[PDB]
Amino acid sequence: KETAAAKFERQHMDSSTSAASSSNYCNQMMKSRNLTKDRCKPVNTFVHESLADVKAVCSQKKVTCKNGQTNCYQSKSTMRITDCRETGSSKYPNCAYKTTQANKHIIVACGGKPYVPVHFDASV
Repeated sequence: KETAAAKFERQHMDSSTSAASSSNYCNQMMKSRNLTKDRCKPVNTFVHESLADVKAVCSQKKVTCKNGQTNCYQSKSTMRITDCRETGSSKYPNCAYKTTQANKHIIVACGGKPYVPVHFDASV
């Protein structure tokens, strides 16, 4: 039922908060977004910007993706993001993450019609 675009939103978009304060944001969010249900996703980034702002990135700087494709775009300015990295002591079913907040340019792959982000590639 879930499309590639809805999936990118569930995995990376948090337009509710602007900052990932509380070292427990990742622990909470990785679980609520269903990223720990079948395994502990080792790494994941959440973007604290409006949907409209992240969607606009597909019309910004075209750059190569990490895998070599060329359907990736880099955001004009930095954006508020949260890095979630599994800790050395995390173990499925009890995944545990370290929350890291930063302001970086994000790179995403876009596709479809409407043309929207469908994959989070990297942050620079």
